[PDB]
Amino acid sequence: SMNPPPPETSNPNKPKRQTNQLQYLLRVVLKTLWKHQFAWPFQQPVDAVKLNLPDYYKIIKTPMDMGTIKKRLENNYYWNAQECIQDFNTMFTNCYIYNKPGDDIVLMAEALEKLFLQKINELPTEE
Ligand SMILES: Cc1cc2c(-c3ccco3)cnc(N[C@@H]3CCN(C)C[C@H]3C(=O)NC3CCCCC3)c2[nH]c1=O
Repeated sequence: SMNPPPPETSNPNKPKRQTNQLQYLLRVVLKTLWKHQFAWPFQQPVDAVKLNLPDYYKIIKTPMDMGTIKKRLENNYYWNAQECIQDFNTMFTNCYIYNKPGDDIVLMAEALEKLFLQKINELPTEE
């Protein structure tokens, strides 16, 4: 029971939608970040057990990762792009909170966040 349940990636009670913005988030934004050399620690929930970070889920109570975001986008979990943008920002913020300055995971998150902001800068207008 050492790791928490992951964030939900489906919910039969949550209304679902496709928008051009959510298609762009999957096809352009997530695709760009996912194949980056720094993506791999962010491609699934933090395994606090295997990594021996027992305080991770004592400190981080709103976990998020690109594995979860990928499944949410694939499952049409989101109603709008802003929900998905908030998930990316949660993932980056958690990294900046939990880790100390000089930690390479912070420099990796900063590089992914810079690329994230470049890609969402041209988020297309809603059709
Ligand atoms: C999201 C997340 C993941 C993560 C992972 C990981 C690796 C595979 C999956 O997850 C490892 N270590 C972390 N923190 C380290 C804590 C100890 N300091 C000294 C170095 C810290 C550090 O910078 N570690 C990195 C991990 C990636 C390779 C370079 C070293 C992580 N912190 C995070 O917020």
